[PDB]
Amino acid sequence: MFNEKDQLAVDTLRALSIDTIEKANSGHPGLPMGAAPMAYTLWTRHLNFNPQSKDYFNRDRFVLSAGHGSALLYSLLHVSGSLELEELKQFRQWGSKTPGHPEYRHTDGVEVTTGPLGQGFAMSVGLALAEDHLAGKFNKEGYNVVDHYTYVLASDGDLMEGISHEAASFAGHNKLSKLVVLYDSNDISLDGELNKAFSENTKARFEAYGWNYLLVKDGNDLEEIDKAITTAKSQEGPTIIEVKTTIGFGSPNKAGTNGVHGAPLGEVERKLTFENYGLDPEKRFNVSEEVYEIFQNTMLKRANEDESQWNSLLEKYAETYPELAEEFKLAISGKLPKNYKDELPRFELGHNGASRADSGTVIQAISKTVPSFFGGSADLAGSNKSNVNDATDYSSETPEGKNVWFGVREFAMGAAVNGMAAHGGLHPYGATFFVFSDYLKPALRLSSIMGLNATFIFTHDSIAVGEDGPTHEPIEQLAGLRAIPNMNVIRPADGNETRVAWEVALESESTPTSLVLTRQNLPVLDVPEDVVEEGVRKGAYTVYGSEETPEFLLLASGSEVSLAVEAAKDLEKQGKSVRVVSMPNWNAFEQQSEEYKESVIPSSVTKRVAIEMASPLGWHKYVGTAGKVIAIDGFGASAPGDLVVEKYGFTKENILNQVMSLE
Amino acid sequence: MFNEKDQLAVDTLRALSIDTIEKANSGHPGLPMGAAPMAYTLWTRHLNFNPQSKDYFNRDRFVLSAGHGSALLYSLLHVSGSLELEELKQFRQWGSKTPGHPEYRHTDGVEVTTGPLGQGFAMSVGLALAEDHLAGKFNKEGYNVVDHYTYVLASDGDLMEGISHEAASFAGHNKLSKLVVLYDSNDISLDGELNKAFSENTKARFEAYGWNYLLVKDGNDLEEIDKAITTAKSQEGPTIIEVKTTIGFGSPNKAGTNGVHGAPLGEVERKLTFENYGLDPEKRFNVSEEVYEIFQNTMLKRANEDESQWNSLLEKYAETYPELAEEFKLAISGKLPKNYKDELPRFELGHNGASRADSGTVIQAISKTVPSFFGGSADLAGSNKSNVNDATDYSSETPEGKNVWFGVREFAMGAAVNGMAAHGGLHPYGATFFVFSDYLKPALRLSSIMGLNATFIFTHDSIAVGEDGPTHEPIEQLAGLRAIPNMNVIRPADGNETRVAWEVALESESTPTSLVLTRQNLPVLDVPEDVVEEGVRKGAYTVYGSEETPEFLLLASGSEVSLAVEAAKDLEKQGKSVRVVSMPNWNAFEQQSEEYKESVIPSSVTKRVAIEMASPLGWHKYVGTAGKVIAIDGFGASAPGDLVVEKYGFTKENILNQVMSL
Ligand SMILES: Cc1ncc(C[n+]2csc(CCOP(=O)(O)OP(=O)(O)O)c2C)c(N)n1
Ligand SMILES: Cc1ncc(C[n+]2csc(CCOP(=O)(O)OP(=O)(O)O)c2C)c(N)n1
Ligand SMILES: [Mg+2]
Ligand SMILES: [Mg+2]
Repeated sequence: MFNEKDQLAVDTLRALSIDTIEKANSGHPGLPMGAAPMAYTLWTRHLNFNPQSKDYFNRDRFVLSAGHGSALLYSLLHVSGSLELEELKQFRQWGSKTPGHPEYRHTDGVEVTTGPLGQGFAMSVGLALAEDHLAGKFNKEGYNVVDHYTYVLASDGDLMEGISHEAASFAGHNKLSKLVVLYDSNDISLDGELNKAFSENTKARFEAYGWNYLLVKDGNDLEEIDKAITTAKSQEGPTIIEVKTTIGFGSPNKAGTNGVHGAPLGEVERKLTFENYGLDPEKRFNVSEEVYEIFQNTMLKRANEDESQWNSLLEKYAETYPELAEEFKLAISGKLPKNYKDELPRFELGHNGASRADSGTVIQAISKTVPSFFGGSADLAGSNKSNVNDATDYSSETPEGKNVWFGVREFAMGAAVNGMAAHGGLHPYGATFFVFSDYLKPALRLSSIMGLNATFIFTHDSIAVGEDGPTHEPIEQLAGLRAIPNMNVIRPADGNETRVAWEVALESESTPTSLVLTRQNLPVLDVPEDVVEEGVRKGAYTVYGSEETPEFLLLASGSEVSLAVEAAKDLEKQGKSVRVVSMPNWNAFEQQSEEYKESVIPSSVTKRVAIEMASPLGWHKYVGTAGKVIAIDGFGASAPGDLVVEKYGFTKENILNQVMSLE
Repeated sequence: MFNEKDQLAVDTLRALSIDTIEKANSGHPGLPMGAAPMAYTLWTRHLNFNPQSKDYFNRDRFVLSAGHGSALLYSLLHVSGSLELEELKQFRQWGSKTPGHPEYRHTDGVEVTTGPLGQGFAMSVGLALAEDHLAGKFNKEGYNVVDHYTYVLASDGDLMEGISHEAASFAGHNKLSKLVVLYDSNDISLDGELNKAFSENTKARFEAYGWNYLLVKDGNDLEEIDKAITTAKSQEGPTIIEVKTTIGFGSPNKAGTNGVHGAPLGEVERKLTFENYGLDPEKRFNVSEEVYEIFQNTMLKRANEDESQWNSLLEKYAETYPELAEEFKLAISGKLPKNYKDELPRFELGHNGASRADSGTVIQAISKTVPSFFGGSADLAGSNKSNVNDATDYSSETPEGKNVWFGVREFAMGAAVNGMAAHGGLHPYGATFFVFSDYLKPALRLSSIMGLNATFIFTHDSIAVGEDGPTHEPIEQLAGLRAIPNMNVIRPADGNETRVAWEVALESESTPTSLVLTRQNLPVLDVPEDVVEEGVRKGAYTVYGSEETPEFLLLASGSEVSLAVEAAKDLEKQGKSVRVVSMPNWNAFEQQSEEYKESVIPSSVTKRVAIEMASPLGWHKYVGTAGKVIAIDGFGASAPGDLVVEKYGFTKENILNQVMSL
């Protein structure tokens, strides 16, 4: 079913990609040269996607995990009627809609921001996860309201990365059938031939994960690829197709070598490659009207008709199942139920609750009030208290279940939460220990680059963890996460603060949120509720004292705020003026006005002291030149948590000694 | 042959672990109880290890990747004579040599610190890699001076982690035949049963990696395990042995559950369990002298004879290959050849070079002069310029090769560098892009906790990468690394700074070093070489000016130092006093005398300003309440690198405008 016109379209894509890279004198020709046939077959024969109707909720989700092949994607998006030839001509240039690695929200049709290898694949696992769960919740007899595939195009670097192993295990265990991977196997990487570091059977590996495997012997044979995709679509497990291609196909002097991977060909080699393709070298950025026409008559019309039929089905779904239809529209919009906050827990004085336990209570409330809430833990739900006890577990037999068992796969869990957030219809969260945030720190960065409403529960935040030792006690993680732009790192001081931090995490549509929680019982603070909501939303607020300019201004976060307050009292009892300020979220505080910033932390107070059970880094911004920081400068210790905390300076008397000794 | 005395030994190990966890009211009984037979078989019958002579270089290296089974290890170390019973009676207590997870250098005979899952397994891969490379370099005919095995005890969680996939791929591709993994397959995890998140075929997976597979069906059958280990030692690839064990075996009511995984048994269940073991529930911390005798007659005698033969073989080695034996001993001592730095590159005024290129020049000198240098890149050696051009690539056929090809395996690479540092005899190094330093951050943390002389080459450090875009352009990595205790993060300003940075990196016997290098060309500065060598070592030094208190103190790291210098000059000819300061390593500067710190960054100068193409976080410590931080509080952009740098404010004119606005 493939003609010479189809080959003309394929080689047009290749020529376009390399003219783009040639103009920029920057880019990666190899993968776009080698993958153009399978990408063409996918887009024109299967993919239900219109890059113009970029938000069709039942659209197939295609992800290019190999971000360095961005040109190909852009070329595709141009011949499908969403991206101009001028943006291609402005490749890797300032302000362009065609950045070097594909970016979400910047280019229409780019579903997730890719580049860092393996992450696109795991985010695609997350997208398919969201698909299965939403279908399990909403679909009825003859009302397949959620039914679409998840396609990903990956390279050798993707499968050399362990996050691929983690995500593929999770996908095969839960039988995510609508996930299809197209693996460009070119036996070449950046530094040379793949047989220098890689030698393994993708077949046996992925069949051991529970996957289906298909081998395409010639990546240029469009028919073999088409059959592989169709079979993969009719199968019960996740499926990977190892399309065997030659990197830099068409180039005589640079094919099958590392040189074509990430360096421009040059006009000489581009000329010879064009000769091999049967295209005019002298004409640049040329696309035949037949090429545009083919995409118009195949993918675009098919996607339009799928969207139209889905809209009709939904109009009937609203009549037969009205409540579900309203809830589904609210889910797609990402809006939260009105007055959901009104059912969130109120903690009263005399309560001594760990931030993880109070988070668990709030989560019990959120699963009831917000039907889009979805997530789980990395085999630490007993320790993270991230389970909904009134809900079932997600599985192949129970796709509607609202608790996910990610397993000891934290990086993949983060990328999966990111893919779920990119999919839409869900409010996703993932849980682990704060000290193991380091495992998924790349995912977090992508979440902050894309601006995903993903929430990351991190418990066990300090040396108060205790007996589990320095490997399990965080010191430097808060500062690293605070350094990530657009990252809400909220460390609540008590249960009420935890509730408001959850509210921030749910309503933050453009900002990912890490919740840094504790395992030790924290004291509930006598700050009225009004002030807590406002102050957690503004990052830092006064919890004790009325004098804007005092002798002593004590800054604290999380487990320390109560301690700070205690110290304040003693200072007051010896004729010293003092104010105690909680700083749950530094990001929110730096978003506020200079007036509020100087009302909470006047730079006029020279004796400013901060107290945190973490690294000092970043605190001298808020204490000044003549202020002091009481923190942890080394690693932790294996001993009961109270003892470790006391030995590391965080006792009221040592704070008093430090504060009174200062100037 | 296995007597009932061997069974008494195994059950004494179990009882001792249970009692330690009971007294601490903290810890994990499950892995001790279930894997005591296999640990006993390996330690008493195969392991050439004396915990008392913990530094015997040809010892068999054992790693417990399942740190939560700490008690078991401690019990072994107590029956082997290295650890006192009174230490086990202080499990997870302040100042004890028995912390909750195994800690290297804090307890005798713990080869690496574990607890974080998968990292012990990958560090074991790195240990075996060091073994093979040292054997390829030093072993001669009849002089097998490096010939020992690397064993690792691992759990289900170690294999769900992707670092395991990476490291096992590396080990199967490179035929690390002397690596044996014992996999505790209890089909149970912390949150519950393994069938709720995990369903793989370990045999198919690891045989796809290029590994050998063995299945021990009865985890309590010591002879099955003995035969498994003998066969694993005889095979030509890395071997995993799946040992099917019941988690918390011997407990009537808690066995086969996730509850016995991380909670003390309780005294009631303890009594019932001791009855199943045939032990007296009244006696606590009771080891029969038969068990001590078994471990004395087996592992200790054999390990000491092994070491005696090794010492004699080294004495003969020194006669037959003197120079090579002296180099072997210097490598074991962890020392550097004297006057090595004399052969290191010198860059002069008018040199414009990227930190990766001058790095590579230095590296090409180091490998020639420092014979213990070893490392490679994660498929970026062409970019990082970490390749030793005069040398061969490491492989199964050429284990003497000094260039390692890790592939796209950053976390496994950092863990392998750490294992090499632990092994001894190597000066291991790693290389990738700074932005992907996050892929190996957990390994960096353990490098810092353990105090390993590891060196991590991080190139492409700023928004000057350019067209690759925001996901490949570092912003916040510098700050997250600088917060890691015991981590030397060095950002050289020119190539001379890069040479001194490499010297510090190699001479840092107890602190790991991360080198942050630039893709774009940096100009060489007019500071004299002595000032560079002193200042990079002291972490901060003045590169421009003479007045201790000027009107303006410019602070910078790397690419912007020169920028600051130029700005200073213009500032000067608008009638101001300026001093420009380079801060390549904060860890070194904080380590100095306050007198020096005030001489370089005085608190008396109100108008202090920092210029660094990274996050602001951490810089207000040095610019004070009234200073300014010119940095980046957002992500990067895909465009020609110079254009990104200029659009992000890092031109001389924007610095002058903001500085005179202050
Ligand atoms: C985690 C990560 N490490 C490193 C890189 C840099 N990088 C981009 S492409 C590449 C080569 C990997 O080869 P492959 O993906 O097989 O490329 P192909 O030949 O198909 O173009 C590398 C190291 C990256 N993007 N992400
Ligand atoms: C990276 C990381 N994530 C989580 C933990 C904590 N944790 C969760 S499950 C688990 C046990 C994994 O081994 P498993 O096979 O479940 O152990 P067993 O049943 O033999 O005790 C650990 C240590 C950890 N130590 N490191
Ligand atoms: Mg490849
Ligand atoms: Mg287990």
